[PDB]
Amino acid sequence: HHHHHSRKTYTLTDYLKNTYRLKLYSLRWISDHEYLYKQENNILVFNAEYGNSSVFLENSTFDEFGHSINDYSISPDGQFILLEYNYVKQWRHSYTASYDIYDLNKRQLITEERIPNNTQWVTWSPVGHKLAYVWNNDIYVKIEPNLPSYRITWTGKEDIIYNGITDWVYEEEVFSAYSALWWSPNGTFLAYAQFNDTEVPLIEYSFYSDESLQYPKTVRVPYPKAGAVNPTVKFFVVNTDSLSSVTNATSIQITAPASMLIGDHYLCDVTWATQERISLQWLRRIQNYSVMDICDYDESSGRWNCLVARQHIEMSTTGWVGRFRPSEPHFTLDGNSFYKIISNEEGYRHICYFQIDKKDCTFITKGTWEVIGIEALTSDYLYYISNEYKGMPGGRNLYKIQLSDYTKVTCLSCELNPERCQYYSVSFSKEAKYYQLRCSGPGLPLYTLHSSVNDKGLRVLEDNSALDKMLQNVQMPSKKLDFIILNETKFWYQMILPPHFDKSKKYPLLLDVYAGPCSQKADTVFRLNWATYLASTENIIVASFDGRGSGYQGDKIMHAINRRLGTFEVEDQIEAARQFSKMGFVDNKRIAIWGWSYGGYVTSMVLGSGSGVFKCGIAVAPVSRWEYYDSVYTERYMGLPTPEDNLDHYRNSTVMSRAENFKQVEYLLIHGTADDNVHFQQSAQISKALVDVGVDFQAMWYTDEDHGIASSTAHQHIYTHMSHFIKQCFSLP
Amino acid sequence: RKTYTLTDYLKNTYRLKLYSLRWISDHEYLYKQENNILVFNAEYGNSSVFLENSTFDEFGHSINDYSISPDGQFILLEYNYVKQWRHSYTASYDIYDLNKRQLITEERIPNNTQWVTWSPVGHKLAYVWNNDIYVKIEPNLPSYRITWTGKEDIIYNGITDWVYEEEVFSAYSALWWSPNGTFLAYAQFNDTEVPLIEYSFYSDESLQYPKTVRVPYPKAGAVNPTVKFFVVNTDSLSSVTNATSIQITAPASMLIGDHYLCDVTWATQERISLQWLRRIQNYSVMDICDYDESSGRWNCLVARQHIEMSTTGWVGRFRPSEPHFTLDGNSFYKIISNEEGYRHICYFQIDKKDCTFITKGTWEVIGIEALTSDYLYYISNEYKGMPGGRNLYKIQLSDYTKVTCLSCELNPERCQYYSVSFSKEAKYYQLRCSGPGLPLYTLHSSVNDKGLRVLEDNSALDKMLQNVQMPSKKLDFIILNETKFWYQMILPPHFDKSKKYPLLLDVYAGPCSQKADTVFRLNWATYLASTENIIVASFDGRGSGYQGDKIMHAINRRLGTFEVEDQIEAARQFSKMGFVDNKRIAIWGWSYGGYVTSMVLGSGSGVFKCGIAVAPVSRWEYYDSVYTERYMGLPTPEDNLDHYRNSTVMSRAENFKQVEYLLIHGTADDNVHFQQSAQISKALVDVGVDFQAMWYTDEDHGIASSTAHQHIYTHMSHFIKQCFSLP
Ligand SMILES: *[C@@H]1O[C@H](CO)[C@@H](O[C@@H]2O[C@H](CO)[C@@H](O)[C@H](O)[C@H]2NC(C)=O)[C@H](O)[C@H]1NC(C)=O
Ligand SMILES: Cn1c(=O)cc(N2CCC[C@@H](N)C2)n(Cc2ccccc2C#N)c1=O
Ligand SMILES: Cn1c(=O)cc(N2CCC[C@@H](N)C2)n(Cc2ccccc2C#N)c1=O
Repeated sequence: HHHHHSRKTYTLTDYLKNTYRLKLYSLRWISDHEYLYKQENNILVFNAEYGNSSVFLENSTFDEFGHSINDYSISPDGQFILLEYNYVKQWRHSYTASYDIYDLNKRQLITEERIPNNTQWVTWSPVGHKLAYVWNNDIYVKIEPNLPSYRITWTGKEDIIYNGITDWVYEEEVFSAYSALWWSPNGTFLAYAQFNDTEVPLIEYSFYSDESLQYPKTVRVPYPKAGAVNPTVKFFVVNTDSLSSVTNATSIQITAPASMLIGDHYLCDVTWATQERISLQWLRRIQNYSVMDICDYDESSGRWNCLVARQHIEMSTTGWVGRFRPSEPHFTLDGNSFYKIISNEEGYRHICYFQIDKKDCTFITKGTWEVIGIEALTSDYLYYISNEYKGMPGGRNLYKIQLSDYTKVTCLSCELNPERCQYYSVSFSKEAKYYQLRCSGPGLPLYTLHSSVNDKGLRVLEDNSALDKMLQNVQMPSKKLDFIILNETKFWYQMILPPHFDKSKKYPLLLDVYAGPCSQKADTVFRLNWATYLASTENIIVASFDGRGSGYQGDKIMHAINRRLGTFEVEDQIEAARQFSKMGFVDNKRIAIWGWSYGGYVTSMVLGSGSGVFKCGIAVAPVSRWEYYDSVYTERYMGLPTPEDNLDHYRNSTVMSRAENFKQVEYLLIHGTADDNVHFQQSAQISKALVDVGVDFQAMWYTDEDHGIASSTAHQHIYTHMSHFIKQCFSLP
Repeated sequence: RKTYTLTDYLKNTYRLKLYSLRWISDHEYLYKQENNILVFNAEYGNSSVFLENSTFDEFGHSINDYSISPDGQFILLEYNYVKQWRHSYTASYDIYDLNKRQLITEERIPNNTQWVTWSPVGHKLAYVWNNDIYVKIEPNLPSYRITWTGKEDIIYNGITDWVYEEEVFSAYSALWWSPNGTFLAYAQFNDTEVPLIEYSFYSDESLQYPKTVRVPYPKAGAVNPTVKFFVVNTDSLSSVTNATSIQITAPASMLIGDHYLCDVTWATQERISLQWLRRIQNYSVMDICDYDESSGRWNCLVARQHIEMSTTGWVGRFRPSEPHFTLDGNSFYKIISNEEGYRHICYFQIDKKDCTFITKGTWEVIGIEALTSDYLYYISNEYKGMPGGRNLYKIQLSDYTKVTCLSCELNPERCQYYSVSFSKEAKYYQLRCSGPGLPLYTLHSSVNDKGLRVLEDNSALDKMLQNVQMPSKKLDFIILNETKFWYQMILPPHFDKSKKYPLLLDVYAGPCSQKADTVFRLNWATYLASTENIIVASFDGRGSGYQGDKIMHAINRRLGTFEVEDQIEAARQFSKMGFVDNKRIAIWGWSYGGYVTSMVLGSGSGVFKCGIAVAPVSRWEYYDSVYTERYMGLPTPEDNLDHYRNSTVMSRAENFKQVEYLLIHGTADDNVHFQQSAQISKALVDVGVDFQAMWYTDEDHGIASSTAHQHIYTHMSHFIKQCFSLP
């Protein structure tokens, strides 16, 4: 006699075997009215207005191909499909692959002049079917799919010269992409960055590979640690229409402004404005100063000209520029002005409207909230995501502002489903006539289609009802999203609360931490994760706290840890736990902390703080000292580890110096051996320091795993392993 | 009423006193009385301060070690010691003139010297620096450069490369002076095509970017170093012309393929013996090479080659034994296995193939220790048929049936494990008894074999151990298939056989291993037995040594089979003993023992709850050629590839679901590469096995840093205690 009461919990196996699956609705806009979607491996084309679909491309087309196709890409004109196979992952975004081109009209594979194996990047022009690809660090262009390539660059050299692709740090920390190729709107010009790593030092580490490898391999990666010599960058633009088979291509260099060339600098943004106008943003190595160049194409010269009167300066007195880099501009059609997120006089990030020839911009939004991103720009409206609604920094809604009247702002997503939907992102059609809304929480994910004409809902794309159905009799956790006042400042936290939560009880608590610069761990997003299992099955509250340094709440909070990582952010996680225990439903004796990456650093710094608050903790791929980590991320917040700059705090903020204090806690330290991002080195130095003061701890290396510890088997193993560690620390049987 | 704690073991609360002497002549030896160096008269037992503590107060450096020249005119002082591999290191050197009481300051031994050796008589000095050999006739005079080919990681003159150091000579030096020092013989190793093991070295926290260590290291079936052998006449060295080094080429039977130089032994002033081993180590040849005056060359008569081979295994225990030549060098004695497969002393004439065995029986000679004109002195395990006992015997050369046990009856209850140190001409010997009681060091005179005196009786420790509840040791055998197999147990204090104790099986089980013996040890096992009331057992199964080839060769070509099964069976036999908790049996080992532990835990026997593998081999292709191939042959389709593939711990990953595993490894292990454990962990992850792990940053095979040593044992103790439900 169960009486249909929910007696199921969300278990670890549920998480690891993916029993309860979030359905997505992933589309690709090809026009201003149609999109593509995979139904049952068939590519269906969808008419956005009527909802009717036809099979665009059947799954039973490339079976004869003889290869497993990883992905595809259709040319803007709908005439060719790029088939991506032999995918081999490199870093977070980089990979190599083989490519074939299928003629969608002739219905045949192109067999002449095929894109080579081991291609590093491939991209169609934004219109028609021109191809640019990078192979062996050089850029090639095909005007037609079956025609010989034109080689654009002749200088590419493995690990040294990168043409059209980023090196390690630029991929990870600047562009969040491997691509460094930018086609102009109508595909006339192909702009590209060239990176130079000649004197960048190499991180070297063992890769053991399949057990059949007799001798381990040494992987060597140009990787600049804090203060080390950085890659240099050049920028070019080539006219693809004046290419020739008898003469080499002329790439016109756009040099960085003089303000940048006087020291180490970065290219931090490339954005085409018009057919013949490009904007470049450059960044000083000390990342409080950036210059946007705006460069026009001179017809008679065939060259590019950045008038110093169109240079725009963005700088910060309180910190670095932008959230992680200076924001991207959104140009009006004539390219004579643009909209950009910058922080205002109060430190809040808002949309500023700039004329191309004017220093002072006007802010079109304002308030004690922040604009997250500019999503679309038409001649009448600008569409943007912000956390204004209900003054919740961890919410996200789409708004549109009338360009001719800034007092006329409408929220497009706010009232659609207020209880289920408080975290939206958006996908606009080619000229913003339609948009897909994607709501991520706090309810189950919800994908809907809309016409921007009168903002009416067209249809529900995915409502996750099959999962809703599965979860009916599961004892699921809830989320509490709220704030505490500390030094008259709101600080947000979330708690994943076990089912049938009772404030009379004392629960064990796991502090799930990131706490890196511009991090946000308290939000309205619905997640099915390890925290879900721990609350649902193990009755642990999993809490996260956004303290000083956290993002989306202004620079006063964000810039608070400037030049000072390993301080207030660490301090606020500890204080959070004090506050959490003070709420009366937390077991003071069973409070734990864990994090990955920056969160691993904070976990390690907290556990070594001597606070006495935390019983135990798990650091996964943590930073241990800032000199070990990459220059662009680290120097953004820390400056240079030189005696003239910030070496003292580089030295004061290592986890190693806190080793003695680990005698008070139970510690699990986890690192993948092939971690190219935070090097295994970092945890190897933690372990050695812990051994040297005689502190016992738990450790787990993951052979050949990288920063993600993302292999199917390793993912399952680490979470199983951490689960045992937490259950044991909490005396859970 | 106190027990022997982990801290006791870790902090060496209870020391075993040694009596380390180094003989200086046929009746004098040096002893390091703490700060001082004393010369002791072996005759009278009296001492004078040979070298004071504050003599080198003004030195300004920390002296690692000293070394007196044979004639006693000069002392070599060693400092700036930097360990390399197990035997190899670098050091700075000064020579101190004992006749004058001052440091030599001209033509000094360079910094970063790889090896130094005095000639056997007088004060000539040979040394190796930047892989080349230099000789100093006088300590203050310019050194003569012998070799000009030395090159880091590539050409090694007078020093060994990684594999020869670890697996062949158990030493860094490859320099051999003739008895009166006229000739300097040396080997030359060439690692040109030997592939490099590469691993990360993290170093001090201040190192921004890790270093890649790269070491020429042949894994099983890879390209080996090649070896050449040379002899130089140090008496006719010129300061004008280059030294002429006369090559002795390996025999024709060795030059046919890959081979090793495995032994160098001078017979006389002008006769050197060389032993060479084929890469397939079941065939070796001794060369007897004579100096020719009219030639200036060395001649090795083919009719003087002595072959030593094996049909059931490899040659020697770990390598063919060394010959002990008579004074004229026309005959020699060496240990070889007889027709029953037992290792015994055979007497050879230089010019004939047949030798005569001078010892016989179902026990083995461990080593020849000295030969005089009238007696041959050897150590063996004949006494009471105990392969784990060790005694010194003398065989009357004029009559082989006249064998006297010199140590058997000295203190039969306290002392069953002897080693010995004879004086220059064997006039005296020091006996070292390692157990079963507290170690006892005694001086004797060989003319009448009487005891001169007790040197160190370890009474200071005895008085301390009075207060502690100390564990006992049982050494005994079980019968498996009509064969004795020996085991030892470290039993908790006040052992009650009506009580059930958790058991930990301490394993080595490598070929020629012996873990059951009469030696007194203060170790981790001592603490586990004394404080934790855990029985710690070791078992010598098939593959184990000192019991003949039938047992030792049992695992030939078949590593990870019979010696794995025998540890399992031993544990089954220990459970049938009635005082063992069959719910709490664990297994652990280091190196080969890590391999066997892992193999046992992945066997699916169900016998073991848990275990710890420290720096284990995981598959034989990852380990060095010399050791691995000795037993496994080559990992090729036409040799032993199939068993190489069959004998991995990775292939057993699925069975680790039944046990609790701790896998431990130093990241800078040049010997058993971290790779080996990294492959185990990956295989366990791939089948969804949860286990426990620990890397030791920058630690090598020994995991021997004071702090790492303490951390590993503390970590293992918590693991065993948790496995055993011990609070
Ligand atoms: C061995 O090493 C030490 C240190 O490198 C040498 O001593 C130094 O010699 C240099 C010569 O350039 C002087 O500048 C220093 O005054 C010396 N410093 C120390 C620490 O003593 C030494 O000379 C080297 N060679 C030998 C054979 O002694
Ligand atoms: C938890 N988390 C994340 O989820 C994502 C992060 N980032 C933020 C910066 C851009 C990328 N490198 C990803 N970071 C920043 C970071 C700090 C220190 C060491 C490693 C990383 C990384 N990847 C991060 O900490
Ligand atoms: C326990 N133990 C020892 O105590 C000594 C060992 N040896 C025996 C052979 C000569 C040296 N390499 C030392 N070996 C052999 C060995 C087998 C497999 C992997 C590593 C080693 C090592 N050092 C050994 O296992």
